[PDB]
Amino acid sequence: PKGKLATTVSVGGVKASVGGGVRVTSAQAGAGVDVADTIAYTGLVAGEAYSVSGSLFEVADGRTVGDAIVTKTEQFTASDSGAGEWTVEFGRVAGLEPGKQYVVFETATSVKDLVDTDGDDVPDAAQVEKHEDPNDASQTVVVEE
Ligand SMILES: [Ca+2]
Repeated sequence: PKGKLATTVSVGGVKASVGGGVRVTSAQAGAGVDVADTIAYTGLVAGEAYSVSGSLFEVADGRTVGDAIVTKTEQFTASDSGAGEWTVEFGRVAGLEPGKQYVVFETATSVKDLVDTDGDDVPDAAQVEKHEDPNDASQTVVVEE
């Protein structure tokens, strides 16, 4: 099993655009904003449960800065095809700062062992797929100054 995650962050129901992120006003940041993330997954094991942890990180100069602003973990089930979409809802996120940018990272970890890593034909490790791209605009929230 070898899969891929793609992510698209959403704020106030606005999806980050492929080349544009999603913008929030300084006042909205101060009030708190509802953040969600849609994970497009492929090559997961059909019908299997995955523990998905998402983090929102401050990003500057192409790196995450400090500990995540928020983290959320929940369980999802993979579609019958092993490909599909899951939506993580972070709730209202506070403390995003004017003029700063934030990025969503996601990691999916199968509840069951599904990967043979030593070659004895027995599954010994979870399938783990992750999307942790600090420069991915589709995962990026930008707060106006
Ligand atoms: Ca093995």
